[PDB]
Order: sequence, then structure tokens, then C-alpha cells
Amino acid sequence: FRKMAFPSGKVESCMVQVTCGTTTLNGLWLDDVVYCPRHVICTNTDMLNPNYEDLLIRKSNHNFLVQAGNVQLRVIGHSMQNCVLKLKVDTANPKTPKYKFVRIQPGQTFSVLACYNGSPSGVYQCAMRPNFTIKGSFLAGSCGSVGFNIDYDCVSFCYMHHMELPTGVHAGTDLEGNFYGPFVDRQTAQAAGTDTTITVNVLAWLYAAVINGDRWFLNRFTTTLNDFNLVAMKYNYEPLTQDHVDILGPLSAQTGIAVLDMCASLKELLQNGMNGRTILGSALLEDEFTPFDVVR
Amino acid sequence: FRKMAFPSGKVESCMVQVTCGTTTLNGLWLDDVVYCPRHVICTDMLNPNYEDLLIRKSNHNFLVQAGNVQLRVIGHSMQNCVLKLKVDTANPKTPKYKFVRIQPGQTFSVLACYNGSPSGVYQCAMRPNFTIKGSFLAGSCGSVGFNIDYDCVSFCYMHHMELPTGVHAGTDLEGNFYGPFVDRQTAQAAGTDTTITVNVLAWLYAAVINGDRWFLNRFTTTLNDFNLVAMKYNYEPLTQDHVDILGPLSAQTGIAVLDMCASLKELLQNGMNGRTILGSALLEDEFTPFDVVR
Ligand SMILES: *C(=O)[C@H](C[C@@H]1CCNC1=O)NC(=O)[C@H](CC1CCCCC1)NC(=O)c1cc2ccccc2[nH]1
Ligand SMILES: *C(=O)[C@H](C[C@@H]1CCNC1=O)NC(=O)[C@H](CC1CCCCC1)NC(=O)c1cc2ccccc2[nH]1
Repeated sequence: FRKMAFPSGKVESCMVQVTCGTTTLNGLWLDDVVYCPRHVICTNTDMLNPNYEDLLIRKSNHNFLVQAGNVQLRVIGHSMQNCVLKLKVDTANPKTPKYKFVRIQPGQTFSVLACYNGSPSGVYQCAMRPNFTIKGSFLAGSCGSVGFNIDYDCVSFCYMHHMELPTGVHAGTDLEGNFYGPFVDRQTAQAAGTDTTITVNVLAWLYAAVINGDRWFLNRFTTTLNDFNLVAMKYNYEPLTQDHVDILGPLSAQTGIAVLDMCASLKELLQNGMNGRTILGSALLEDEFTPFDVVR
Repeated sequence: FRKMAFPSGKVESCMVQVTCGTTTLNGLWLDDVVYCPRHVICTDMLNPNYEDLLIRKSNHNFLVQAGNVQLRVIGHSMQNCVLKLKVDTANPKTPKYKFVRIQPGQTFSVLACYNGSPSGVYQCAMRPNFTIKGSFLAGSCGSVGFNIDYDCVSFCYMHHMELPTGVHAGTDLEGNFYGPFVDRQTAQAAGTDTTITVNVLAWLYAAVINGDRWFLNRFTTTLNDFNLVAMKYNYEPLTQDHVDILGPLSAQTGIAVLDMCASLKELLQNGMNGRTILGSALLEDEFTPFDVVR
């Protein structure tokens, strides 16, 4: 069991470089529109309290240099949607995949294609934390990189990168420019909320462990949802909702370990620790695989 | 800090499906050649005579499909443990590529594929015992490992089999196995593995370059004394080449290699006492000095 990213070729073909004055970052080219963070129109002067409408009315089409590899794309229109800028260009991307813009929920995973200067550099799997940040790996110029899932030839874009918080975790928007989490595109003091562990993902990961031959943590017991939730609250774990139990249904049946039976295992893991042992290859309870991620 | 794979698009455009008899696996289509594991021609698995198995095949016994398109095989030959199927059509999306043979400790991306269609991408390392700790299911054979550098894809691994311990064995793209393995279903066992010491040190440098110094100390060590200690924890010996390779990261952080060796010695002695390094509760050994810089 390894953390696995989706194959990224369909998205690589959509990445372009956007330059506005002094700032260069990445854009997502789909049909005849390039999408990118609206903060690309900020200078050092504006970054602390921008008036994005004002700054945008100032700009004209030729203020944006869009580069698809060696080819410059001519901007013929510009617009803002929430915190994303939409640059209408000369030419529709001839490799636009089947795609959707989707908004994901905390606890869900996606692949990140990290890009610099419009050129894809690396790909890795992320989870939307319960505090709406991303534990990413993003350097200067990574803004505009996207997160996505693929479902049978259809790419669902869910994330575009905007910022790094002082703790080193990351914040961005969906592709309609709506931020994940209580963050703003302003150079002001911002902090992530206290994070919590994604309980249903930990359980799915334990089921993944049983499937792969590590069963030392299983026991004979079972808990209640109410009793397990008091434990989860003590250890900063997301409450296990009744719907969470249902999505684990397939894994309980394949292994014969009922969810509250596996919760009894997790309950004890939260106190005995691992007693010097390892679960999959990890000395920590891993919470960035969804039930779907384990089954696939 | 993440285990990052290379973008897989250039390799996705090369994956095809090869069927021989009742067996389907993946092939790598570059120009007018499809490369795949020669054991696609087995029915036979304990003591195959591949020379005899192959002379009985004709071109039409190999069904090659690139997506919906069937590729006509016009010839075939065997190069060590890989089959080279000459096809009627050159891959129009062949990238700039090379075939490279890697040494233990080297990392690469794996594009896991099934029925010629890519399924996922992840980072991997060649273990000191010439296995890889992959994630491969039935039908993954022919999946390839690669690095990409300046739009040039360097293919270094093709998947052949799973050992009884659950680790994986395969060949370079000229069909020479990594390690003492053969394409037979006989009893073969990965030798005892070790931790890639040079990679653990690179990663501790990465920890320093980011924010963390809590594991440093005031000691140094000789290279010989470090190796005498580290081998008691099943670490690979550190060589002068490894010390040289770490020079750039040493000079960038101000921490002499042997001073970082002293810190590693103490980390092995003490554990991390409830802390993490980068993101991990264990000493990570699948990042190379090169991976850290990039
Ligand atoms: C876009 O490419 C970068 C990506 C950052 C750079 C470093 N690591 C990343 O992920 N985005 C930024 O640099 C933003 C730009 C701002 C423009 C105006 C609106 C808000 C975003 N800045 C930051 O991410 C930033 C500034 C800052 C200051 C002090 C501590 C942390 C910190 N992070
Ligand atoms: C190719 O697709 C598969 C990949 C395997 C399947 C499961 N996980 C993998 O990586 N390759 C095989 O199944 C090989 C078949 C050839 C191997 C040698 C030459 C002829 C056939 N077999 C194994 O990987 C295998 C069989 C086996 C039996 C008992 C213990 C371990 C074991 N591994």
C-alpha cells in the first residue's frame, strides 16, 4: 500500500504560464479560457489590502502574457469570478479533456500537479484537512497549480493553489474562485484553525492494513458510536458520523471486521499506542486515504 | 515535504496492452517497438525454455492494442528477459527517452498500469537488495519506472513479478534483472534488506533546510566509527562516494557530513521521543540527495 496519484497527462496538457507585470504563475487552459489566481494582478503595494475590482478595471488585455510552452496565447478578454481570474484567449486548447469543476469536502483526497513557469514539475496525493488546509509541497511560483480527481476519462478539478500559511500548510480555492477555509487573498496575518484527524480515513486505512496482512491490532471487542466519539473528542479526532459508518460498509463485509469492532481496535490504538509496532509501514495512524482510495 | 512523482503524461502515451494466449499484460511502445516481459509467452512457469517457447510463435500470436487501435506485429525478438515486438506503426507520441540501469538507493516514479491503461503514479526506490517496495496487482507486469529530466524520460525499470515477501522484482529496459532473480516461479528470496544511509542523511539535511534542528548535537564521528554503529541497526555502510555526494547539501546548511552522521547515530540511539521530522515518525530513506535538492 502506497499513496498513489492519478495519472496526470490529461492535466499536464492544460497548464500554461501567466505573467502580469512582475509576477509569474501558472494558469489552467480549458477551451478558450485560462484560469489563474486573481492575486496575479497585485504588486507589492497592493498586496496588503487590494481592491481587486479597481486593480482589474485598470488592466487591459495586453497586461497578461500567457504562454503555452513556446506559444504565446493572445488574451482577448479578462474577467474575475470570486478569487480567480478568467482570461479569454485567442485559441481553444485542442487537448481540453472532458472536465468538471467540483467543490470537495474536508477529508476527501485529490492529486496535485505542482507546476512552475507553466511547466508541470511533480504530482502527489493530498487530502483536504478538516481545517480546510492542504499539507502540500509548494515553492515560490507554484500558484495556479491545480488539484483534481479522474473518473473514467472525466477530470474533476477541485483545487487551485493561492497561498502558504505561516505554519507551512497551504490554502486555495475551488475553480470557481471560492476559498476553502476562512482565508482571504490579502497579505495579512492568517492562521489555520486547530486541525483534527479524519477518523473515517484512519478506519479505511486500518481496513487496508487487514487486507494486506497486518492484523495485530484486531481484538475481540466492539464499542458504541457514543463511547468511541467521546474518545475521538479526547484525541482531536473528527466525530464518526452514522453516515461515515455506512460508507465503510464494503470494507467491513470483505474483511468481516465491523466498523464498531474496528473502532474498538482504533480506540485502544489511541492509548496503548502501537507498543513499538508498525501498521502498514507507519509509526503513525494515517488519515489521508479515503474508503474509495483503499478499494481502488 | 512530499514523496513527489514525475508527471506521467509522457509515459502514459506509450502504454499498450499485449496479449499472448491467455495472458494479458502491459507493453511500452516507443517508435515501432513494443517492449514487454518475455514471460507473456508462458503457459511452463517453473522451468521455461524461452528460446523454445518463442520459436513456436508467429507474429499474429501477439495481440497489441493501443487504446482502441490494434497494432499489427511484424516481427519479434528476445533481448535478455524482455520481448521486443516490432509493430507496423511508430508511436507518434514517442518522447525523448533513454534506457538507464540504476543502482540501489536510486529513486524513480512508477506508472502502475492494467490492460494497457494507466492506473496511478507513485515514487519508489531500488532497495539495497535489488527489490522494490511497489504496489502491483495481477496484470501489472510491463508497468515501467522512470525519471524525467529536461523532457527526456529515462526508463529504468519494467515490472515482472512479486516475491513471497510482497516486494517486487523486475528488469531494466534491456531485460537484465535487478538482483539475483530470474523469470521462473521457483523458490527465490530477496536477501536481507538494509536502510539506505545516504538517503536518510540527505533527508535530515532537507529537515535542516526547512525548519528543524532539534536532532543535531555537539558531537562528530569518524566515518569508520559511524559505520560500525550504523551497521548494528541494519544500515547500509556509508562510503566516501556517499560523503562526496552529500558535499553540496553540507555546504548549503553549514553542517559537516560527519556531524550529520553524529546526529543520525544519536537518533538511532534515542528515537525521536514523540517528535516528527519533516512529516514522519521514522527515518525516511527513499529520498536521494538529488531528490532533496529538487
Ligand atoms: C504563489 O505562487 C505563491 C505560493 C507560495 C509561495 C511560497 N510557498 C507557497 O505556496 N503565493 C504567495 O506567495 C502568496 C502571494 C499573496 C499575494 C496577495 C494575496 C495573498 C497571497 N503569499 C504567501 O503565500 C505568503 C506570504 C507570507 C508572509 C509571512 C509568512 C507566510 C506567508 N505566505
Ligand atoms: C504480472 O502481471 C504479474 C505481477 C504479479 C502479480 C501479483 N503481484 C505482482 O507483481 N507477474 C506474475 O504473476 C509472475 C508470473 C511470472 C513469474 C516468473 C516467470 C513466469 C511467470 N509470478 C509472480 O509474481 C509470483 C508467483 C508466486 C508463487 C508463490 C509465491 C510468490 C509468487 N510470485
